[PDB]
Amino acid sequence: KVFGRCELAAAMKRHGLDNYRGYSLGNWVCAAKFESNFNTQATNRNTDGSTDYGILQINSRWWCNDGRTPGSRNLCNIPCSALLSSDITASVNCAKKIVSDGNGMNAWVAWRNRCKGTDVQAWIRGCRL
Ligand code: NA
Repeated sequence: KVFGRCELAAAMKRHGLDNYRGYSLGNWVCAAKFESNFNTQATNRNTDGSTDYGILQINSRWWCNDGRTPGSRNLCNIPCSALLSSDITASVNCAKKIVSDGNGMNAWVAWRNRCKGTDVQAWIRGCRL
């Protein structure tokens, strides 16, 4: 599913992301935009052989099982296919683990390069929240 901006904000808020580990809701929407274009089915293969999946481009080396990533962990205890669904639950609950890990939202490179330090409340402006 390709979300609308405010539709995703609302969904993110419903799953408890607004101010999760202190990151305002706009940070999460911004990260989603630039990681996936709001497209739950987004997949991208990396040079190391891991793949990143879903709206929040969660990585196979550490967080989900895809069967083709050697020596990898599955720290979210999910098949990576769970991360492509129109229901964002598994993506959100895995992302809560990731942001907890110690580097905060810096884990999402596109957050660090395109959202960190910017006016991220613009991402939620206009929405009925
Ligand atoms: Na894995």
